Amino acid sequence: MNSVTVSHAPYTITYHNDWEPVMSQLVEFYNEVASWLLRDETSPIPDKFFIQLKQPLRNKRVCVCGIDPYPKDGTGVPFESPNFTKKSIKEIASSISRLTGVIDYKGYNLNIIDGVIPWNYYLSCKLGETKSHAIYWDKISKLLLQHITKHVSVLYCLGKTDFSNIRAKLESPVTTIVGYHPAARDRQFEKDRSFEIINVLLELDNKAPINWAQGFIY
Amino acid sequence: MNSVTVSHAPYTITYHNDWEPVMSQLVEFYNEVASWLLRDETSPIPDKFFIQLKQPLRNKRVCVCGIDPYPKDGTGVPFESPNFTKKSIKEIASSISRLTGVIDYKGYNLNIIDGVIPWNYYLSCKLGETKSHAIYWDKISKLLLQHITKHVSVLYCLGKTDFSNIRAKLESPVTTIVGYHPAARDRQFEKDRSFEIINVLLELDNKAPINWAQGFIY
Repeated sequence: MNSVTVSHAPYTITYHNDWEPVMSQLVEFYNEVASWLLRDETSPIPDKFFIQLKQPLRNKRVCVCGIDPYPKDGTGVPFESPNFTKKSIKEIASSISRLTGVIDYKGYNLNIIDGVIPWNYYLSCKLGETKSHAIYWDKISKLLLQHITKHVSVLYCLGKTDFSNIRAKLESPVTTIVGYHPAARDRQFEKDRSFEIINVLLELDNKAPINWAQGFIY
Repeated sequence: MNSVTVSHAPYTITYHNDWEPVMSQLVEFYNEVASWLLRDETSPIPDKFFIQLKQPLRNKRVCVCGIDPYPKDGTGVPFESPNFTKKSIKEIASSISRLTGVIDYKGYNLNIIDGVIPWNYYLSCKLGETKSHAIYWDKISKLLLQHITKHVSVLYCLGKTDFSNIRAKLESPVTTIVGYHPAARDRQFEKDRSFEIINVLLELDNKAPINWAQGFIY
């Protein structure tokens, strides 16, 4: 329910209390960097950069992480495609379809699953250009994900090349799976079994499995 | 297939070629520590410290790991007991018995199972005293276990407090199960299902499951 003020837009970052220990450095890092990322039209729009910090962490046990938001139409919620038009979320839905048995669905959202926090490593990109805002988010991205890894039990990063070394230089002993990106060659995400692997790993850490079918929209 | 020399007992170390990239550093690290180890009566006897290094690595997909050798009668082969007298191995055998359904047996050896390498983290202890040579093996143990984790896909560690922060310094993408010690109180190892979970993880990673009944001696 709290909010701190930055000096570049969105000027205000409203956050859940679970994010308090980090919010201080976020202001320092953001004010040093914002002017570069605000130069271009961004995905998402700046008023949506940080709306994911409204999500509690205490109840989360898995983090599903992609490298940066969609090249276009980023909503401020990682992976979200309201009208179910984006490939990655469509492919994620297909895997969960073949796992759970649900075939009749109109959409899928990772932001409505208990114990799961969808996350973008970088929080913005120049419109239509993936990873364009990497060097700008660099410090912030490390800062924020480290805080997430203090709460979650399993970190699931999508993209072998994307999360190549970043997961190792993250500096946490959190169980991590680096699976294929939904856009990978030779149907590698379709063969990918990470969602099944997550639930097995969670049982080892004495945590309840993720009900992946909860993301479905009818 | 080859052999290297050291300044202290056992003076000669025969190793499988899969260990080669690590043998150079082993000789160096051993030469600066051996005197601490050979000062006491050790389990196993110095001529048996490295006999597990004759085991190949490429064909191994599971590592079953204990903290150090048996307080007494250590053979150099981790977990092994010639006359089936040791508590750890008998409890391990009982666990495998209740899974596979095999009821009649005279012994059990983890060394004779395809795709499994039994491993003692520290390679010796002062006769009778568990974990007494921990700091002397530290550098070597980390070195060797990291080389092991570059081959196997699931690392199974037995002992909750023993492997607490030895998991925290993972520095490896390897799936790690830290299960109960066979000698744990209140029948915790009997209820422990890690042996089942290993094959489930192996099947998810697209690897041949472990046939555990190969360990039996009749």
